Amino acid sequence: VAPAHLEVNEQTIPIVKHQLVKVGRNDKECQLVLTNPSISSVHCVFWCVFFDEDSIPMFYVKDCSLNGTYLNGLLLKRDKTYLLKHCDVIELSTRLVFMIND
Repeated sequence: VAPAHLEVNEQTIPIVKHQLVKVGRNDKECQLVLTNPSISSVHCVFWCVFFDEDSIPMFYVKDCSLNGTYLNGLLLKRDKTYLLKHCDVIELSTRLVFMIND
């Protein structure tokens, strides 16, 4: 049971400590590979932070794409960190649902 995972709309992608989870078209670099030609090579990235091992983790997404990433229907500002909440929906310009287990 990973701290959190992405449901892809299938397969789930875990989000664990000390890992940058990359979503994109480049199978040489991304943990979740999406083949739509309007998805960037690395499109958006997911990670988590623990202050200590007893901390409740916090989870983040950041867009780094050409065409944009949407969070609950709202366009993200490119390169800016956004705090995630359980069941947030990430749509790539494909639906990813962010689920917290921790």
